[PDB]
Amino acid sequence: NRKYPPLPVDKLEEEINRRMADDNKLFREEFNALPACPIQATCEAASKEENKEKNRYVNILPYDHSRVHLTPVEGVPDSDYINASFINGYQEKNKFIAAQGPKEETVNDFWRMIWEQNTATIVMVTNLKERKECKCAQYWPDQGCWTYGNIRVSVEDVTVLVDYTVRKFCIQQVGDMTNRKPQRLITQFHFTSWPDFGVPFTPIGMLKFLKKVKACNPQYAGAIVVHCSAGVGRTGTFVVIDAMLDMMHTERKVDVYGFVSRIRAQRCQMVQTDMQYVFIYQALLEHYLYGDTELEVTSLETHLQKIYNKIPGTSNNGLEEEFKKLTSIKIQNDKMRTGNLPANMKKNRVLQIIPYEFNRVIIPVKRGEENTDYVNASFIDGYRQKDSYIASQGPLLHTIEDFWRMIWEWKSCSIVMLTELEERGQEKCAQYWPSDGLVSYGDITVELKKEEECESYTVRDLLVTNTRENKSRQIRQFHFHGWPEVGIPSDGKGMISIIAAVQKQQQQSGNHPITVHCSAGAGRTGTFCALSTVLERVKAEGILDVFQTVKSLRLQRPHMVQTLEQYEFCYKVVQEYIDAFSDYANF
Repeated sequence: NRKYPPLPVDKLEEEINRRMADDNKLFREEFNALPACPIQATCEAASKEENKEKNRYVNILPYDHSRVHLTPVEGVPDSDYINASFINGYQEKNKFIAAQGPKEETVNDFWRMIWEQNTATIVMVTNLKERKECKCAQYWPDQGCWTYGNIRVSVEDVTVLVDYTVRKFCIQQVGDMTNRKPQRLITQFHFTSWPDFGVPFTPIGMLKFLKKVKACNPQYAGAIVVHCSAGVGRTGTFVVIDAMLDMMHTERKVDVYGFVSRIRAQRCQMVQTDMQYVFIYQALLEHYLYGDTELEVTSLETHLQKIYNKIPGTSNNGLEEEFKKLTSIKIQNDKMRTGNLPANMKKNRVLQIIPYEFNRVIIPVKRGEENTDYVNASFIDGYRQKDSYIASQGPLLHTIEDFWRMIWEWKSCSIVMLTELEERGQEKCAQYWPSDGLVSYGDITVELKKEEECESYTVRDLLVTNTRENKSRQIRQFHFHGWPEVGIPSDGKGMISIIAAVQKQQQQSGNHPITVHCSAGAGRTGTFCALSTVLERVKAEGILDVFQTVKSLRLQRPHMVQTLEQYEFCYKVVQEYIDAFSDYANF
């Protein structure tokens, strides 16, 4: 096709911008211009009456020339069929299997394919359910061992992170004492962060996911099995990103149109929607613009020398270079509608800092009052859990009741306050806790039980009672006093201590969303969220990605880490934490 030729990388950003314009106008044309199939193909086996219960959809059928054949089972007619196809990589034939997520009745067939194909790696790009609709049968055990036909599957390990879960299994074909085959270590990469509507708010999760898959797949293994529900949409997105990253590295070009066309010779509808197609381009651009910003702790000193000094041939340091990339990202004005409604405008401290719709913190509608579901607060992904933080403005006098309804609704047991009530003679936050005894805000009563005074913060033990529900909760407020009226704290000691105190409270109260606020709920709030995530990850892995941590916050709530000095403070605290606990093994 001469209308969608390969794109050199230096025109990738410009072309994405043009193709994204007028509501993805030229991207939709491009996607709609994909061939259904560039070759003459048949689906005789897939269409056989005897195989009908083995397919999720009558119109998603593997082609005869590219289908994955199961070995015939003696006495079982039609036992050679599974809904799965071989798929080429950039330069490698049949690198992948694109498979349907098994149905209950094809779980055994799915495992037999994995065994027969010598597969080491399974890539799952669907949740089991979307809105109580089953997308995929759970084909793995949660603990111990289960036998699926003649394939014994034993749980080895499970690692849960915010964007994906990695599960290790020991598998073995059993049932023949005269032919005991050796066990195989299988790794399942489960992408859990694709939302039910739209695409991930950032492509970095998908790029990190792909990196781990590639690093883990061993020599001698057969095709990597990639599946979603139908095995064409998100499955196609994964395979095409992998191939196009290779093309970018080898040719300094991408050809998404050409590559998607090519793999459609092997399986119908690979990349099933315009939004999946656009997300491929977004992931390639993410890689091209930012590359790998993860640092092993032993690389941090070298990185900080770069960050804090002038970039040669420029008038900026590395900190300014990184910060300019963060501020160059677009605030999505069409996603900030609810906070901008006339009835909600007075509930916001700062017009430009209001939630995006996709992660806005929704509260119960009070009685029969419209626009009463709104608070200026956003759910933020952490290191291990989705919605780890509520990034909230500090309440106004007239939003304290809404603030408490939010805390109660979302089960927060940790409140982090990163402002004084007044700074530089300006009101920054309304007092929402009692200085002594009891205070009431609608259905929520708040009693002060204990105070402790730490070096940089006060801890207030609050007994919080919903008087409608007749239920009480112990909620701890961490009131940070270490933030100066101008600039940033002189050191990270206070920030490190308050993050540790919150982590302690979370561990013993059930790891509910942490309510984090300053005044407008972006600058200091963003710094606390960024550092809670970075310190948890550095402790777990000895890796830090300050740049992508802050970038993801900017994509979840406007101005998270609002200023250059706040961004500087993120690096200063991480450096101090590592230097303080330098003998910690993972570093």
